Amino acid sequence: MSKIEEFLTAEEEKAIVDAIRDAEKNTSGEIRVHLEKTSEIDVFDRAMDVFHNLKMDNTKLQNGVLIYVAVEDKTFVIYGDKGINDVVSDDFWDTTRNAIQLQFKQGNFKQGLVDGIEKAGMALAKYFPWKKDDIDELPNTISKG
Repeated sequence: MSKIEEFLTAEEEKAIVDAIRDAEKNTSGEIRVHLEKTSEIDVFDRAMDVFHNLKMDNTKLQNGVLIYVAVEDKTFVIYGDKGINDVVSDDFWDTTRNAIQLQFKQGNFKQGLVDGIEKAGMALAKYFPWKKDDIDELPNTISKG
C-alpha cells in the first residue's frame, strides 16, 4: 500500500502463485497474470500485443489466459487464447469478471485474482477435465511490466 515499488509482498505473491500451480493440476489450460502501472494507448490492444509478444499462444490447445491489470486506474482486463474463446461463451466468462471485479472493488487485488483463478479453473475443468497425463505448458510465475 504505502510502498508502490512492490504491489504485493513475497508472502502475498507466494500464495497467489501457488494458486496458479494448483489450477494446472485441475485443467490443461493455462492462466497467467501481468501487472503494470498505466498505458499510453488502449489496454485491450496493449494486452493483445503483450500476450503475443510473450508468445503465450505457444500452447497445443491454444487455451492460455493473460490477466492485464492497471494498478494506476485499478482496472483489469481478461484475454484468453482462441482455444478458450472458441469453446466457452460470454456467460462462461461473466463469472470470471464478477469475482475479480468484486474483490478489486473492495481494494484487495490478491483475493480478487486468486479467487478468480479458482473459479476459472473449476469452470475450465468442466470444458477440459484434468487427465493424469496432463502437461503444464505454462509456468505460474507472475508477469510484471
